[PDB]
Amino acid sequence: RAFTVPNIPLQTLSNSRFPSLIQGMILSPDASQVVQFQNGRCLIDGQLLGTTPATSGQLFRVRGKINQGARTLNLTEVDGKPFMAFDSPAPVGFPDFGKCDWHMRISKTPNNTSSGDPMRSVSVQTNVQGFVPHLGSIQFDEVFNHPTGDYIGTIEWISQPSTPPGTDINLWEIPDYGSSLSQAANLAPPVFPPGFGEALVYFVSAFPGPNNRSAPNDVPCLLPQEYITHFVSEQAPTMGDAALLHYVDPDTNRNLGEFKLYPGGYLTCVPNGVGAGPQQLPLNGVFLFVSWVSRFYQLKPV
Amino acid sequence: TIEQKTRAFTVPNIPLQTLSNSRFPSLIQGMILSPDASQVVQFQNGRCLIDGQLLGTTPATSGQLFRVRGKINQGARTLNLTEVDGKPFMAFDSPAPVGFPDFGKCDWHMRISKTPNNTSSGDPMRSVSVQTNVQGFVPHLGSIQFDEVFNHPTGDYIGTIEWISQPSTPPGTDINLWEIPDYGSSLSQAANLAPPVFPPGFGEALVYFVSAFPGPNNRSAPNDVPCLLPQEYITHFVSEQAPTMGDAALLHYVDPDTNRNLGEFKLYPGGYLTCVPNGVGAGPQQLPLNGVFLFVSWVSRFYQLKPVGTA
Ligand SMILES: CC(=O)N[C@H]1[C@H](Oc2ccc([N+](=O)[O-])cc2)O[C@H](CO)[C@@H](O[C@@H]2O[C@@H](C)[C@@H](O)[C@@H](O)[C@@H]2O)[C@@H]1O[C@@H]1O[C@H](CO)[C@H](O)[C@H](O)[C@H]1O
Ligand SMILES: CC(=O)N[C@@H]1[C@@H](O[C@@H]2O[C@H](CO)[C@H](O)[C@H](O)[C@H]2O)[C@H](O[C@@H]2O[C@@H](C)[C@@H](O)[C@@H](O)[C@@H]2O)[C@@H](CO)O[C@H]1O
Ligand code: NA
Ligand code: NA
Repeated sequence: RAFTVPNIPLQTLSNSRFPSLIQGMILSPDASQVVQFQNGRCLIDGQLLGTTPATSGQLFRVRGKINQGARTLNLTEVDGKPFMAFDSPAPVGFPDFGKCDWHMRISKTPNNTSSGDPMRSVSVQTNVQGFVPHLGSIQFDEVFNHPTGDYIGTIEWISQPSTPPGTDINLWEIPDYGSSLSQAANLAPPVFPPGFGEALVYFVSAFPGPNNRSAPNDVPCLLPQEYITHFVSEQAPTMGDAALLHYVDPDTNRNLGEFKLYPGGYLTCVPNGVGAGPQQLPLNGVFLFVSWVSRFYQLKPV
Repeated sequence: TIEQKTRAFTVPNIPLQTLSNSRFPSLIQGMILSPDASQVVQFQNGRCLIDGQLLGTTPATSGQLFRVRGKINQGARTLNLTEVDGKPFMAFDSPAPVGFPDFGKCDWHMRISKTPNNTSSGDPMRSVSVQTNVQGFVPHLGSIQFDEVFNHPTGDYIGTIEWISQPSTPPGTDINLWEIPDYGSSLSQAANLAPPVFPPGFGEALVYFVSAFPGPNNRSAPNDVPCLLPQEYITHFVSEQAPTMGDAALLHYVDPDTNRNLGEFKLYPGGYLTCVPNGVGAGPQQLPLNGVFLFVSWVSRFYQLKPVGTA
C-alpha cells in the first residue's frame, strides 16, 4: 500500500495532546529544545508509542476507582479495563501535560441516579511523590469526600505548578510518570533537534488557565491526531529515511514549502534564516506526499 | 484527474471500540437499534455522505465537535454565537455554527471560559445552563440564552456542555437524545438542516453507535448518545472523496481474532448503516465491540443481508 497523509487543511486538523483544532505551526522558541511527549507519538507505519491513542475518543481522559475519604485515584484504561502496572508509563490517552497543576472535572460512571449534578472538582500536582501513574495511581490534593466508585473525566484547566513556588507553566515538558524508586517503563523516546539546518515543526493549540505571562497556554505536539489515525489504519511501510511533503494551498495548488516527515513520527523543515519558518505560512494548507527520500536530501528553505 | 474519479472506496481499518462518537468526542461503547422501530432521526452532527460531503453542522474532525463559542455582555443572558475559531457565524446559511451541540430534549449544563487567556491568577471557568425549547434558544438566528444573568466580564467565551439533565419544561419529562433541539424560532425555521433519516423497512433497521454522556435521567441509567457514523468514518470520507459506485456498500463486521464474519451491514450513501435483525430482540447489540467493518463490495439497495444476532 502506497504512503499518503490526510487531504484536509491544517487548520481543520486536531492537536494530538488534547482534542482541539490546530491553531499554529511553529519552531521551538529554544533551538536546542528536546521533547518527549507521550501522546501524539506514532511511527509512520502505524506503530503507536508512549500513551498515544489511535483516535481522539480516548485522548486526554482519566479513569479510575477512588474510595470515599481517600486521596488516591487507582487508574484503569478509559474503557474501564485494568491498567497493567510497570508495563506502560500510564493508561492509553492519559494526559502528558508537565510542569503545571491540573484542575480536573470527573463524574461517577455509569449514571445510576435520577437527579443531581454529578460533576466533581479535583486537583492534581504532577511532581509530587503521589503522582505515580506508572504504578497505577495519582493523588488528589484534597481528601475525596464524595461517594466511592468508578470515576471518569479530564483536565478542565491548568495553573502554575504549586512547587517550586513561583515557577511558570511549561507544556514543552512531560510529568514525572515514575516513582522515587522506579523509573517509568516504555516511555516514548525523546526527539532531539535534527541539526544540519533542519528544525522540528510543532503544532500548537491553546488550553485554558492562567500563567505568569498572562497569555495563552500553548500546547505543542508533533503530529495532528488525524495523521496518527491514518497511519494506524493504513500501516504503510517506510521506504526512505524521510517522506518528502509539500505544503500546498488548496485554492491555488501552489507549493508553500517543503517538509520531511521522518519514520519516527515528526516533521522538519529548513528555516530560511531568522524570522523564517513554518509560522510564516497560512494555516489552510494541505500536506501532500511527494516521494521517499534519503535523510541527506536537502530541503529548500521555507 | 483519472485517479480521483477512479479512487477506490475504503473505510477505516480500526476496531469499533477504538472509534469515536460523532455527536461528542468519546469512544463508541455499543451498537444498538432504536427502541422504537419507527424512530426517525435528524441528528445535525455525525452527518456525511460517503463521498465526503458534510451535512448539517457536522465538522470534518473531532477538534471542532461539540464546542460552543460566542460573545456575551456582562449583565446579559444572550450568547451571540461565532464559529469555534472565532470567525463570524453566517446565520441563515446553517442551522448553527459547525460543531454546535445537537442534543435535544434536555437541559444543558455548560462550562465556559474567557478566550484568549489574559490572566495570571485564578479559576477562569464559569457555569451556565441552557434550555433548548425556549424562545431564547435561536442558534439559527445567531444566539442562545442562558438561564441566569451573566455577571462576569464582557467578551469572547468558549466551552462545551459538561453534563445534561431532564428538560425543565414540560416538568417531569425525560431526556430524549433521539431528538434534536429546535434551531429556529416561531417566525423563522432553520435553513439547511441535515435531512431526516427514516427506517429502511423490508427487514432492515438502522444501526446506532452509542456513548454515555454525564448526567441523570428518569430511568436512573446512562445517557446514551446515538449517532449514525463513527467520526473517523466522516474524516476518512472527507479526506478520500471516493466516488460512490453503487446503491450501497456491503460491509462485513469481522472478528480480528478469527477473521470470521460476525454480521452483514449495508452502508448507504446518505451516511448510515443498516442490518437485518434476526427476529425480535436480536440485533448488533449482541455482537462484540472489537470487530472491524470491512468493505466487501458495492451492492444494489435491494441486496438482502444475512440476519444478525439471535432472537
Ligand atoms: C489551594 C488554593 O486554592 N490556593 C490559592 C490561594 O488560596 C488562598 C486560600 C486561603 C488564604 N488565606 O488563608 O488567606 C489565602 C489564599 O489563593 C491564591 C491567590 O488567589 C491562588 O493562586 C492564584 O491562582 C492560581 C490559579 C495560580 O494562577 C496562582 O499563580 C495565583 O497566584 C491559589 O491557587 C493555587 O495556586 C498555586 C500556585 O501558587 C497552584 O497554581 C494551584 O493549583 C492553585 O490552586
Ligand atoms: C434552577 C435550579 O437550580 N433548579 C433546581 C433543580 O435543578 C433543575 O432541574 C430541572 C428539571 O426540573 C432541570 O433539569 C434544570 O436543568 C436543573 O437546573 C433541581 O432539580 C433536580 O436536579 C436536576 C439536575 C434534575 O435532575 C431534576 O430532575 C431534579 O429534580 C431541584 C431539586 O434539587 O432544585 C432546584 O432548585
Ligand atoms: Na512521579
Ligand atoms: Na428555538
